[PDB]
Amino acid sequence: TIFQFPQDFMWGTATAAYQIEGAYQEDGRGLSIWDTFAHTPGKVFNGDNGNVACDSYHRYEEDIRLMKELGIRTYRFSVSWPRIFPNGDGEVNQEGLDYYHRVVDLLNDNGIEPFCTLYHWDLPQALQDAGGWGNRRTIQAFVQFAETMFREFHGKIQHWLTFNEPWCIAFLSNMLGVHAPGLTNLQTAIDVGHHLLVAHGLSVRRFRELGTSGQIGIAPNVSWAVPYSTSEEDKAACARTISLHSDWFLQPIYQGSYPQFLVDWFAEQGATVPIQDGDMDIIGEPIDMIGINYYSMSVNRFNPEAGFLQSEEINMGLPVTDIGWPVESRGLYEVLHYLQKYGNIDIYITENGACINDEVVNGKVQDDRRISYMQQHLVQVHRAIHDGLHVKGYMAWSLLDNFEWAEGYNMRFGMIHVDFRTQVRTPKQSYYWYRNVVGNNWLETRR
Amino acid sequence: TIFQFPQDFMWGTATAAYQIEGAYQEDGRGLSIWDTFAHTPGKVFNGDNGNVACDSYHRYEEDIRLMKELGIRTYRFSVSWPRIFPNGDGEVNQEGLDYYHRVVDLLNDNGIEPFCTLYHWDLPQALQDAGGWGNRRTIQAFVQFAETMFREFHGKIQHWLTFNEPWCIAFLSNMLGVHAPGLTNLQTAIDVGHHLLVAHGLSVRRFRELGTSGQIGIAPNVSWAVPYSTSEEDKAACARTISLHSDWFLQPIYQGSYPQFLVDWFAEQGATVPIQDGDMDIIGEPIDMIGINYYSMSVNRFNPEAGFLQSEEINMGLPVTDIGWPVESRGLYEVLHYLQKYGNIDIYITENGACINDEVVNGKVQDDRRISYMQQHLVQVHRAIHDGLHVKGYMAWSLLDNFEWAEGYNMRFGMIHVDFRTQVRTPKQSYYWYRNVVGNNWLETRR
Amino acid sequence: TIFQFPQDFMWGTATAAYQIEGAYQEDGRGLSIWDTFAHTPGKVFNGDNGNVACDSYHRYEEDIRLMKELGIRTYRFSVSWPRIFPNGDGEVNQEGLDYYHRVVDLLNDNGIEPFCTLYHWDLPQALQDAGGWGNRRTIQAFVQFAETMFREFHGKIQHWLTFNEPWCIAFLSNMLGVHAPGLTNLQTAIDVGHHLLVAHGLSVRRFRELGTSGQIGIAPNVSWAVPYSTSEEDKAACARTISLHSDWFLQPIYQGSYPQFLVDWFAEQGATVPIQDGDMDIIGEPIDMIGINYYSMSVNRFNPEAGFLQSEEINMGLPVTDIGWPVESRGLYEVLHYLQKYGNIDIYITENGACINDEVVNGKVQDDRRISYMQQHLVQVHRAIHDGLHVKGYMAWSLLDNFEWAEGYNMRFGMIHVDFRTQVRTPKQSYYWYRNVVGNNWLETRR
Amino acid sequence: TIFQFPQDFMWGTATAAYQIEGAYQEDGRGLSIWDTFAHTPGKVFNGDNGNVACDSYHRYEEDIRLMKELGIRTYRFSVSWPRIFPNGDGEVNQEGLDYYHRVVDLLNDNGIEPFCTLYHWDLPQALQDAGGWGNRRTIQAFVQFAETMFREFHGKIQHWLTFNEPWCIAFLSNMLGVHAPGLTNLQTAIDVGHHLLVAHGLSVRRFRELGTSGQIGIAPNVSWAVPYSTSEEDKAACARTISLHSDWFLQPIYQGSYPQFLVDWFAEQGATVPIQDGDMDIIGEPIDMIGINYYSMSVNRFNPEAGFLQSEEINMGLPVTDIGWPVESRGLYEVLHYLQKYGNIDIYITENGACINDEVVNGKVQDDRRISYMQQHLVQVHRAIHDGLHVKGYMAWSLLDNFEWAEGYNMRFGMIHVDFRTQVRTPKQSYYWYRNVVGNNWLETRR
Ligand SMILES: O=[N+]([O-])c1ccc(O[C@@H]2O[C@H](CO)[C@@H](O)[C@H](O)[C@H]2F)c([N+](=O)[O-])c1
Ligand SMILES: O=[N+]([O-])c1ccc(O[C@@H]2O[C@H](CO)[C@@H](O)[C@H](O)[C@H]2F)c([N+](=O)[O-])c1
Ligand SMILES: O=[N+]([O-])c1ccc(O[C@@H]2O[C@H](CO)[C@@H](O)[C@H](O)[C@H]2F)c([N+](=O)[O-])c1
Ligand SMILES: O=[N+]([O-])c1ccc(O[C@@H]2O[C@H](CO)[C@@H](O)[C@H](O)[C@H]2F)c([N+](=O)[O-])c1
Ligand SMILES: *[C@H]1O[C@H](CO)[C@@H](O)[C@H](O)[C@H]1F
Ligand SMILES: *[C@H]1O[C@H](CO)[C@@H](O)[C@H](O)[C@H]1F
Ligand SMILES: *[C@H]1O[C@H](CO)[C@@H](O)[C@H](O)[C@H]1F
Ligand SMILES: *[C@H]1O[C@H](CO)[C@@H](O)[C@H](O)[C@H]1F
Repeated sequence: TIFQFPQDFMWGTATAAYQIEGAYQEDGRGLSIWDTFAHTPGKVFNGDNGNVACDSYHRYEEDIRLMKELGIRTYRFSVSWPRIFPNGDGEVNQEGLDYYHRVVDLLNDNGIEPFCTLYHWDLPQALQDAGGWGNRRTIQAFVQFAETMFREFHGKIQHWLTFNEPWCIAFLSNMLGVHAPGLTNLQTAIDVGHHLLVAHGLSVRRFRELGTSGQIGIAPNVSWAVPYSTSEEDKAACARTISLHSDWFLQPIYQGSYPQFLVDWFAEQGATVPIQDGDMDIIGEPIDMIGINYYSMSVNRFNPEAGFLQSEEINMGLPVTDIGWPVESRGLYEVLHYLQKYGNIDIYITENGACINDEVVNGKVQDDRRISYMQQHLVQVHRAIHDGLHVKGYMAWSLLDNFEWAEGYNMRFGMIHVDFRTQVRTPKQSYYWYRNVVGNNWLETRR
Repeated sequence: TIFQFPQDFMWGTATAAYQIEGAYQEDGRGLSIWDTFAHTPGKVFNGDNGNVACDSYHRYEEDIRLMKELGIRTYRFSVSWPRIFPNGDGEVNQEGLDYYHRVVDLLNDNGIEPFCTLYHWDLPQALQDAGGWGNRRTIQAFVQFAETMFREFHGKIQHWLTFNEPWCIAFLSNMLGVHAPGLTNLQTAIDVGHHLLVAHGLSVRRFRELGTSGQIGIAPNVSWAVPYSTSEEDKAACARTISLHSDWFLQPIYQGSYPQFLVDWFAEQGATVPIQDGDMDIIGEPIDMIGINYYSMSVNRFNPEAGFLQSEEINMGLPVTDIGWPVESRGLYEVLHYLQKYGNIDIYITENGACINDEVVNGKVQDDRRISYMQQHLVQVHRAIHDGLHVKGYMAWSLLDNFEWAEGYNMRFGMIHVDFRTQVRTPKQSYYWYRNVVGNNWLETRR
Repeated sequence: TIFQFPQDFMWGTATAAYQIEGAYQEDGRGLSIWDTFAHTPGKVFNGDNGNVACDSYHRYEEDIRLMKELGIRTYRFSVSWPRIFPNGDGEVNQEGLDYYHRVVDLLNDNGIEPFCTLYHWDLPQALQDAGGWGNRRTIQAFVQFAETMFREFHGKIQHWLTFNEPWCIAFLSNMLGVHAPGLTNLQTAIDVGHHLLVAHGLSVRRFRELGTSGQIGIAPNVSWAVPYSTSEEDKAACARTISLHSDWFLQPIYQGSYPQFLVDWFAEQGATVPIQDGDMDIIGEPIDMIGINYYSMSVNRFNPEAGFLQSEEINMGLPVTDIGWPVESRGLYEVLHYLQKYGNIDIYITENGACINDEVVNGKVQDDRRISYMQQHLVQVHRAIHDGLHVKGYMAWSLLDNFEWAEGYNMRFGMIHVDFRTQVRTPKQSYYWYRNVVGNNWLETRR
Repeated sequence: TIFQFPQDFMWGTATAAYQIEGAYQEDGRGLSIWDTFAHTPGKVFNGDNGNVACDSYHRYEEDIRLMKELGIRTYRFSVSWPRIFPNGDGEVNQEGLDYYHRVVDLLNDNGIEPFCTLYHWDLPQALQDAGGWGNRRTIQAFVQFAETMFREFHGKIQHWLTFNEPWCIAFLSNMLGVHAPGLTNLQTAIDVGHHLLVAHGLSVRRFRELGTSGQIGIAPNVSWAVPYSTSEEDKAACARTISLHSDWFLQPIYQGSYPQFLVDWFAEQGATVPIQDGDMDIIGEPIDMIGINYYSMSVNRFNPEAGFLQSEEINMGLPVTDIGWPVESRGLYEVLHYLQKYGNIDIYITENGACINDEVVNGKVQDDRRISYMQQHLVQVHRAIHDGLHVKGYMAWSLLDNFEWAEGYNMRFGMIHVDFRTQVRTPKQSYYWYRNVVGNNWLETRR
């Protein structure tokens, strides 16, 4: 079947600062909560860390030349907060800003639109020492960081994202303790979540006041769960799983309130959102679009012992990627329609890809399973567009294999293989497949 | 996850006469429309035919010993009509009956409940020469065939199925011309479909009048399609695809009428159901259960040029089995719930399996993909049962690799590999996996 | 180096009833706590169970012919209690006794001395329903079981073992809940341990009173731990680890009391040994020898959170077998000397071997790692003998690959490979290596 | 398990001049006893010699860049005596000194602390012609060589070692005749041993008098043997084996006398230490630390025919490296504690590694066995430190595969593979494993 995409559909790739840059102590860069987390025994597989990574701090010219020959139109990357404000102290580090100027100018020189993610989990450790995100003072610090970026890169960046995956920053990091700072306290996670939102709203307001060019939004990772049974409890368990990922952040932004159920659910566990007068009005600041990050879908059932959401995921026996996630692309189509509850808003698939660990053999990386995964999901994207939904673009998660957080370098997601012993780049077969798709602007599934 | 099945869940395997028996001219067996079809150049891949097949006419003792060590509780097989009535002439062939007596006695001797399919596509050619199924006289002939079986095997067979997949017998065979007798005429397909139903109702009535022991039903192959778009036309295209497979045969049986839409749809193409007074009352004869045959699910859209149903199947990019069918087990769960429109009737999964062509290597057949397929579908079965649906059993399509109709022996579906050069049987890894599942009565999915 | 063994050193192999026999419902056999445990979802890997196993209930003639060509002088096997007393009810099952008569007569016919283990974990479920081992009534039942065996096989069996690994029966099964009946209660484990001892003493007394021919003892699995540091706490942690395995059962038998430390240790956790007047005198019944079961050694340190013994095992980085146990043969030499605290008693290495999962390739099983493991341990045995210690024999754990309890059939320990799909036996290379060693009565290590 | 090392633990790598340098006749270098020994038929496997070797005389910049990216903090190398004093004649060769200036400056430029071994077996042949080490005149010559180095590299080298493995220089070379000069005379070996000690003491005294910066010590290869039996004779055999390697050199240095037993032992064979007035006082010169070289451990027994020490090593069947040495890391922990008899002195593991001959395949050297070996020994190092012992650093024996003395290039010990046909360097997998360990400063053992 032939799937033809819109004339101005935006094709791209994505990365994150700490996962590819390296040079963690270079040019005055301060430490982030992830440097600390990764340097702690038992937090990251094999003791891997973001020192060096893909050394993209030095090899960005090569990476850009590679994405250029891919035919891509945009590149999503994030800004290392501690490279700009080593202590989130207000004392700017020009060397840090200069790095992004080099990357951005080279991007614009190659006709590639920068898609800037301001916050991709690397909160300066100095700020964490005072409570990081748990402390409202951090809100003011982010706004200064954001404003600095808006003033410095005005006209050079037309697409901005305040936060990448609030659910991970708040709950995965402060409730489940899997990501930095690795805490396990419901109240703290809720505090972090609320403060991210306020910080987001204020940043958007400054963006507007400053007259910065471009559009600005936020990029939540979206979840999707379907009930194992037709029971009301299973249905409720799925509602919680889905809502905590998107609705808990999007309802405040689009409708001015936290999902009541869940608020009640958390109250039962003794937790309450630290809402202060004016907060909700701030969070309700209008945004131009949102980024959606999708990887998988699940079948859940109510289970009193299954985590703080009492929602158990059933292993349905579907094949999984090398990181253990089942592939079921329909979830992307289902959640895109679900999200229409906020209106037919502009949506970019900022994140989508698969962990496939195939290595270089005979000079190539035969990652057929990655091609298969991307094909299936791009079909759902076309399907959504065909339903009249405003899905504006797609960004393959990761141009390069990189530091996959707590998994270390063991889990590869790139379309370009990186041998971390030499830093040599080897485009995978998925890279050439993707180059053809973006170049033609249409896709074909064949037996 | 652990999936525990009901105490009396019935585990089994299935085959069909023409696909495994062989000895096509032995002991007075007459020719069937499939012998004719297969002996015709261009009808079956490579010119393969049912002569010999798995030679189960002679090797049934071995097959039964193999299903016995599998721990199975029932065996679904079909009766070769032309072995009983070489010409559907009324002149019984005792040698034919004796074969099934040997098979059935051996089954009962091994504590394996026979699950008898009366009609599995092998209509005697003599009857086809007069119009086969298109001629109402064939209705009377089937009833005699059926009655003969009820009288001869009373008490030895407690589970009976009149027809296996009416949609294939009628439409696939008489409209699409893919299966014997290979015709391409809408009206003839509709005539065949209607006559099968009348023949089914009369057989059930005789079953009741004779006081034959056991339960009796019919086994349609069920289809499931989901709309590509949210459009009303795509929705209608899916309704036609789904209904023609099940509803067109089940609504008459359970509710006394053909689905009105479709009737109108066919009328537009100039075709009408040849309904005679009393027909619908006959077809409405009460049945004890139904067999459901499921293999795949599809995503469709309306397309004026896509066949007589104008329903186009979209290639979503999902991986497929070796015969080309996508695996998406949710379809089984969806259609089981769909079927509740007829009430919470007793349902047996009479057919489910996958074409996986792995051969014997190092003494074994590592058919992991078949195990994966079966695991996924058994989960949906447990899921349906958990929803309170009366799914009573499951029969893995084919104990043995066999004659896969128009595909010939090229497409293997067995849990037991058969080398057609020697007739040697080699249990596949799926066989040992299945033996463990049925033996334990529960299933476990693991990463 | 050449290691020459004593003229009358006894070479053998070992198995256990539930792990090899199969025919779990045949000839009136009752259910054991292990049938129940294995038939419970989540208790044994893959849902494996002892139904069938190595089908040694039917294939013992072949197994014996194979051990015969091995040149072995004894065969250690266990008696299925529920085959003799289906309900531990007192109602003897002659068919059960007849099975062991066939095995024993064939052994004696082949010049192979039976080495009978009375209790190898298969307590009749009927007895467990009343408290099994936790109920003193079980003590009386075992004595009847034991007495029945002494009377029935007098003169045919000259070597008897009451219990195999009391530590597993009590603590692993009732405190850690890893083995049947899978309980997690300190007090219950201590009760079981004490009752096994009383049952052991009474059985030995009856053995003496009846004048049964042969020698009788008990076979504990011995542990060995060395301190990570020179600290007194690490030293204490190792003392607990070592003593609970052997001393907690041997001190009562040889010296008339439970190790005081440990008694105090358990008292701190609120547990006390249910000692009744006369118990200790009973347990102190004189025995002829003991069987020692050894597999591995460990380096431990004190850790308040490391189990009920607060003894943490350090992963020193040594290579491990396929079941995960490090190989360090010196432990056998160290514990044999440690055990001299009870005098220079007759000791048989009733258990020693390694989990090596090599399969049949090119008609053979190249299990070099098993040969390496056995060579290393036989050297320590020679070493102990050379020190004047009375180590009388050695029995390779398992003639055959079998049901490895909670690991199922996944973990192979045999010197003879068993394909569970066919029950075909294939002697591994270790088998031929062992045949040469036992035949020559000496061993040689070479570079 | 996680093993975290001290904040200032010193990680490094080690090599030796004659084993890596090459350019044996370049820039006025004189011949050493090893050039002579290697150029003699039958002395070194395949007639291999140190001409060329790793050509590190020319390729040191590359080697240093490679150790730099390893994250190492020190580099142990030795000085070719004949490059400095071609004839040990007193006539300095500035070109020789300039080479080490280039190496040392590059090391300091890269933040790598030089760890200088003055004597690593390459005695100038001119000196051997007069008796080499057997002639006291050689003592004066070494002191001049040493002094020259102290004066020339003052402030550039803060870590010095006078002699590397006195046992090899004396006994292996002059009694067993395995290493240059290849003599077999007990008295001569004892003379060499004593003269090395005097030369060592005088060098240390000059070091002190000159005010040279840094610390100075000696690096003996330590042996460890455990008795096969509990007999007093086996115990004595092990004492001799252990003491001749370390105590015979360390007791004189730390306590002012040769181990009395052994002195008596050698007297029985007619040999006496040529001690002159003042010698012992000289040898007793205080040192700052010692280097310990460890590779293996053994189990020995007394045997009148087993060499001049009548100590036979038993082949216990443990797996060995490719050069034939068993791996048993506990020996390192045992000897470190044994050495405390001299007080809790500063100890550096100057040598530790394994001969693993894996070659380059698919662009890499999968030397997993080397990683396994290093992991096991680093654990014992952490273990010793945890016991309060002052183990200050660890140096992996050999950055590069090199000339392994009498074994030639056949036995590879490097973490970096060197193809001697091209001199191409290929970092082995152990290199990347080590880079991660040193970088993190902690180690983790995993199943
Ligand atoms: O420059 N300033 O003086 C300044 C002060 C507070 C600012 O912001 C304020 O910060 C507080 C924490 O310190 C939060 O509690 C308030 O919600 C936030 F509006 C900002 N800003 O966000 O642009 C700027
Ligand atoms: O034995 N008989 O005389 C006899 C006759 C017609 C019989 O059946 C009749 O057959 C006709 C075709 O010949 C159909 O049109 C009728 O619908 C059917 F009732 C049956 N029967 O089905 O049991 C038996
Ligand atoms: O045959 N009998 O009447 C009989 C009774 C109690 C017997 O044994 C007794 O059993 C009690 C539990 O019922 C335990 O509490 C006693 O410790 C035990 F001596 C025995 N015996 O062990 O030989 C035999
Ligand atoms: O420069 N010198 O005249 C000189 C002389 C003898 C020296 O050293 C002397 O050498 C003798 C052999 O020739 C040895 O027997 C003595 O033990 C040693 F002290 C030294 N020195 O070691 O520094 C220097
Ligand atoms: C989107 O998910 C991927 C996969 O876990 C992460 O690597 C990114 O950081 C996240 F934003
Ligand atoms: C069920 O479907 C299978 C696969 O096409 C066929 O072989 C059977 O005959 C049918 F009843
Ligand atoms: C000795 O240990 C082995 C290995 O776990 C078990 O299979 C035996 O039953 C036990 F007695
Ligand atoms: C330490 O031992 C290694 C291995 O034999 C040698 O290559 C070194 O020269 C020695 F110092």
